[PDB]
Amino acid sequence: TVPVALVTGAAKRLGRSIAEGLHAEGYAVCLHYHRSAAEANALSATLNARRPNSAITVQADLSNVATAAPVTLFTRCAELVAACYTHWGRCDVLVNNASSFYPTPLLRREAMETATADLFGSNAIAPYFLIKAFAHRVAGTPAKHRGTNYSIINMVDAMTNQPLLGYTIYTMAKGALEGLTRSAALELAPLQIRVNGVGPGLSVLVDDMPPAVWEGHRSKVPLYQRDSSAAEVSDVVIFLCSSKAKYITGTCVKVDGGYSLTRA
Amino acid sequence: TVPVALVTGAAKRLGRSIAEGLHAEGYAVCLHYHRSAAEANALSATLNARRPNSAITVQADLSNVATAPAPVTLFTRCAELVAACYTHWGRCDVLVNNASSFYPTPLLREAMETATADLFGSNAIAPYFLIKAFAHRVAGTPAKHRGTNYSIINMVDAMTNQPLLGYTIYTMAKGALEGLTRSAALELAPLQIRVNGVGPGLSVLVHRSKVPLYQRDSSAAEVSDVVIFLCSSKAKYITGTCVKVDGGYSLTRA
Amino acid sequence: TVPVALVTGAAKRLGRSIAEGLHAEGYAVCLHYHRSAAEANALSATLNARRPNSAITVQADLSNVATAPAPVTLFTRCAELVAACYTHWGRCDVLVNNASSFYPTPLLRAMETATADLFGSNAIAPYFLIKAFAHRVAGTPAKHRGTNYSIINMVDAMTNQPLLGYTIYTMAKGALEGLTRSAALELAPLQIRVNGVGPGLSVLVGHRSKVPLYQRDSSAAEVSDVVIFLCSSKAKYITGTCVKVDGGYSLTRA
Amino acid sequence: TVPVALVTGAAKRLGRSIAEGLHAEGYAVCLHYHRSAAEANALSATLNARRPNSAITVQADLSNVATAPAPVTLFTRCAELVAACYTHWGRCDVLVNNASSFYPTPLLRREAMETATADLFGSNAIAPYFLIKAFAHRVAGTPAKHRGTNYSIINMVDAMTNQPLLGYTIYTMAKGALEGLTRSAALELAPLQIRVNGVGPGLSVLVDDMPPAVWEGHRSKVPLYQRDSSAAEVSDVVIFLCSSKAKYITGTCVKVDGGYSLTRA
Ligand SMILES: NC(=O)C1=CN([C@@H]2O[C@H](COP(=O)(O)OP(=O)(O)OC[C@H]3O[C@@H](n4cnc5c(N)ncnc54)[C@H](OP(=O)(O)O)[C@@H]3O)[C@@H](O)[C@H]2O)C=CC1
Ligand SMILES: NC(=O)C1=CN([C@@H]2O[C@H](COP(=O)(O)OP(=O)(O)OC[C@H]3O[C@@H](n4cnc5c(N)ncnc54)[C@H](OP(=O)(O)O)[C@@H]3O)[C@@H](O)[C@H]2O)C=CC1
Ligand SMILES: NC(=O)C1=CN([C@@H]2O[C@H](COP(=O)(O)OP(=O)(O)OC[C@H]3O[C@@H](n4cnc5c(N)ncnc54)[C@H](OP(=O)(O)O)[C@@H]3O)[C@@H](O)[C@H]2O)C=CC1
Ligand SMILES: NC(=O)C1=CN([C@@H]2O[C@H](COP(=O)(O)OP(=O)(O)OC[C@H]3O[C@@H](n4cnc5c(N)ncnc54)[C@H](OP(=O)(O)O)[C@@H]3O)[C@@H](O)[C@H]2O)C=CC1
Ligand SMILES: O=C1C[C@H](c2cccc(O)c2)Oc2ccc(O)cc21
Ligand SMILES: O=C1C[C@H](c2cccc(O)c2)Oc2ccc(O)cc21
Repeated sequence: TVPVALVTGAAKRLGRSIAEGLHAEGYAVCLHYHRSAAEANALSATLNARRPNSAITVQADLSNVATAAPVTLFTRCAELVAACYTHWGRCDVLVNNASSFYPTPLLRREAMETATADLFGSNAIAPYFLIKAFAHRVAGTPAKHRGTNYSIINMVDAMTNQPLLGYTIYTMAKGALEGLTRSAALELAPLQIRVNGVGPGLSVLVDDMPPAVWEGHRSKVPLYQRDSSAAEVSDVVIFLCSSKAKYITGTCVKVDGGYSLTRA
Repeated sequence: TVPVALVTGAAKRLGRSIAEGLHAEGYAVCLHYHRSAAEANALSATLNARRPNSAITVQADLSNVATAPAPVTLFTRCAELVAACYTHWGRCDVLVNNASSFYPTPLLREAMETATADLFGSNAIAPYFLIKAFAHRVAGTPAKHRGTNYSIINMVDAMTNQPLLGYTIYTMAKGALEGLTRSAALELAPLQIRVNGVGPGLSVLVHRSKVPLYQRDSSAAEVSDVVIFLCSSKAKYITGTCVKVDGGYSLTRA
Repeated sequence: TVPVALVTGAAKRLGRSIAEGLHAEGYAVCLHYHRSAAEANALSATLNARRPNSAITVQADLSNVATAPAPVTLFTRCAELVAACYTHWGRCDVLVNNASSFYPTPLLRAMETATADLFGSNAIAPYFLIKAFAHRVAGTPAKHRGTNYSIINMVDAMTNQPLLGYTIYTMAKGALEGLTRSAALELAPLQIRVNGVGPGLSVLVGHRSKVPLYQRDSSAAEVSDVVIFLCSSKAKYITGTCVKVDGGYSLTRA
Repeated sequence: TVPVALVTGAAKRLGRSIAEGLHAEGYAVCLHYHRSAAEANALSATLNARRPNSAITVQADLSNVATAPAPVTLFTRCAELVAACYTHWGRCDVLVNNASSFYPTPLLRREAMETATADLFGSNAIAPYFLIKAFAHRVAGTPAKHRGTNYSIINMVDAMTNQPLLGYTIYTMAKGALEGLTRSAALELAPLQIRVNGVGPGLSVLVDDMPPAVWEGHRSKVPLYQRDSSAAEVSDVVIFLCSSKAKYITGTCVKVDGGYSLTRA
């Protein structure tokens, strides 16, 4: 009876805020996490206190590596979607929010091979496997039992067309996610599964450098001269998931305060 | 108090849907029309019946020509539209450049100078002047009296990168409008005036089967709700961007 | 047999360099100018001293206004520019829309002049010129047509990251981008290719140090070689595309 | 001073045409191949007979998998391709990322699924990344006074992936990463004067393994000429972007598609 959202990397920051925004609209939310077990369970607790049985947590490394028979990434992704159907009997919304982000400079061991798998798995390959698994489930549901508003959001990046110096794999991974948005929107249109991108510029900018540098980097955003709040992104995601957005598919909405209109 | 929306080409179809959407959020709406006085006045009557003094109508040709009363330029008519809002309600918070002529200007086989003025005016030049007048008024308001949510929406087209055969001047003017959205967003950022695009693909046709999502054109609400969302405070960090509302039509190839 | 190129704003800088490059490939070149009569003529003389009957000059204001004889409209002026190629050499194979005014049209604190000047030269004159060029080609019987028709529109690599205060200009280049796409689709049956070239910083008169490649603006040749390549028979499958020549400048962000 | 070009998937079609067009301009060419040994060796023989010792061949699976010797990583096989150029001719001026696998990965109906991902993503995106890395390291490790004057990297992307081909998601995704690679490497390698550009074909030398009406149906949709392109119609563009006349063009994509991307259903 109640719609279901699967949110990857739901524990903190934009993931938490998306999970909360959907929750506030009456979704039950499956809270995916990798490292951040404590933050995910705290968030689950808060949502379940607000509305009983409105949240669960599931752990998964979305790197394109086999784990713990070794278990593939595809399996782990299928298992994420399956947790939604096991617990609540449905999965209506998928938000591919989880994402690794760190330098892979082109100009100078097993940190190389783990980087590619981590940055590609989380940003691109796992989203592919998630969308596929989400779609198989919809396909397998008799039409009379289908949800009436299936929506998938990929968090891409407003700024990867002006690439961040030294972040090539990340930039390529987000490039791939963009492709996913356009290819899945096309192929899944027959099943009325909408697929769209949301692309933050500077959002909840990590405070881990001198204040002058942090204030320097925010002040470049033309609108407000700051990085966004998490809700300023997440509200956009909740709007794209809503029935008022039911004719939107295959598009990317930039949420960047005009940062992409800038030049050096 | 009550925020105000100026919606051009408000009388019918998407413009009417946008004016209705905005009015449902609590906006007073100034309903611009050109030829559709009957339809624009009936819409005003409906909205004023729902909420007293919540709509007005104003007439202007948005073509890039002079009109008689010294002849009146496009720029002056555009300033007078924005002014009409200020005169009547003391504010103009939202501007929706919706009015648009759309007809063939083929490259292959006099009043081709009519097309230029008409297609280029409504779609690109009048929006530029409207944005300019809009911004002047905000800049002219002492900061402590300014609203908190200035929003300009340009109605562009999802399909203009895959041009409609024979619609060159229309296609060009949409390309001009997209440039207006980016340049205005950047220059108006310091006054907190957001500027975004909404591109319909196929909407309320008066080829439907080619749209990946649903194999139909959209309702007017399917577009105008997106407009309303972009104007709301939840969309306050969005500027300079363009939202396609095309059911995936731009993903297709012949 | 000798093909003909018409180059707008051919007197100096990129226009000159494109005209030279075309000429170097053996084109007869029609050198359009507005105010630079001395430089156009001096260029013509050099190219005529190299090969007789290989260069002419034609004056035209490309602003979207009427001029002195009924008055002469921009359409007539554009058609006559193309007629000059046919009158003198019996053909027009290549059109380069290079002429371009460029100056501030600020949104925040003569408006008619900016509008006519920046839109005409950048967008409407290219439209009329493309239309005249194409009409000629269509009116030539098939057996007598050239085998390599090329239109190049000079656009701007940086207009997605707009220059602050230059709205009408940025809109006009966006209109020209749309002209590239719409004309390439419509003119493909007559095998008229239409492409853009987007210079970034070129032959400046301190943004230069920000260009990732070489930390300088380009030379004129650095751009015009691209234009020559796109007109060559090696580029015969390219149409409706835009080539940035900007040393990676459009890759940057504040 | 004979400049050198590495061309991945050089044995046939567009790769071979690119390897020829570079050879014709005076390049020594290292012709990479995977399963097409015989075609590659044939083309090498042809170009060596025009100009002795101006072609070699190297074999590598560019799939993102470890191979038969410790196992050998994709990263290593990629470094080894750029190495072959230095070992044999002392330089590598031009890299063309052309190798590409292309087949469907439908979202709608499983050692097939693993192998597709590693192959499609390896060939179209991750191999180019490592090739670029290796090519740049060499340039960085060459003392400035000995560096060539015209380094150029071309990635063969696709004019049409913004209008995706139904059922080819991993391919489309890989091409999207490859576009990212162009933009990112152009910016980062700009200080070494290493230009990085994309060339995006539309319908080029279209394989005829459907009924004639299907082939002719496809081709007829191309606005310019109502045909697919020759290999040369793409490779000439590659050659131009590598030439010294293109020395200010970096981080850009050139579509070679006869207007196909302008169309709508
Ligand atoms: N903040 C910003 O300005 C920008 C954000 N974005 C994008 O928006 C989205 C949300 O942004 P933000 O909240 O800042 O993202 P974060 O960087 O905070 O990452 C969110 C989560 O992704 C999860 N994650 C990372 N790697 C893996 C992995 N290998 N497997 C599983 N989970 C993983 C982490 O989970 P856990 O903590 O449980 O380990 C982390 O909490 C991301 O996709 C990001 O790329 C894009 C541009 C700018
Ligand atoms: N519907 C669709 O499928 C699509 C729509 N769009 C865009 O969406 C917007 C709204 O679409 P739609 O509702 O179909 O538009 P319409 O074609 O119905 O036009 C809306 C109004 O614009 C006004 N108008 C036209 N020319 C002039 C002029 N010279 N001066 C002043 N007003 C003028 C007319 O007002 P009046 O009746 O008062 O004279 C008209 O009712 C437009 O900007 C359009 O470009 C884009 C792509 C597809
Ligand atoms: N150089 C650069 O950095 C950049 C250039 N570009 C584009 O590249 C092209 C060439 O650049 P560049 O050589 O610098 O151009 P210029 O600014 O030097 O101008 C070129 C010529 O345009 C002609 N022109 C201007 N206005 C009119 C008018 N109303 N009617 C007729 N002709 C007119 C002038 O002719 P006359 O002198 O005879 O009066 C002028 O010499 C242009 O389209 C430009 O917008 C784009 C981005 C950057
Ligand atoms: N032709 C067209 O219409 C289009 C082409 N393109 C792009 O242009 C480029 C060239 O096109 P085209 O000539 O048709 O290419 P092909 O599809 O013929 O493939 C090119 C070569 O790539 C090699 N290859 C494939 N998978 C691998 C792998 N895992 N490892 C190593 N090598 C591999 C093959 O080498 P071998 O034979 O040695 O095994 C093959 O000969 C490609 O990158 C393609 O994606 C893009 C859009 C349309
Ligand atoms: O009525 C339409 C549909 C029309 C349309 C019709 C058919 C195909 C297509 O891409 C677009 O687009 C319009 C553009 C501007 C406008 O003011 C009205 C319309
Ligand atoms: O001379 C220039 C440089 C100039 C310029 C200067 C500085 C930044 C930038 O993006 C562009 O751009 C032009 C645009 C049109 C034109 O006719 C000439 C120029």
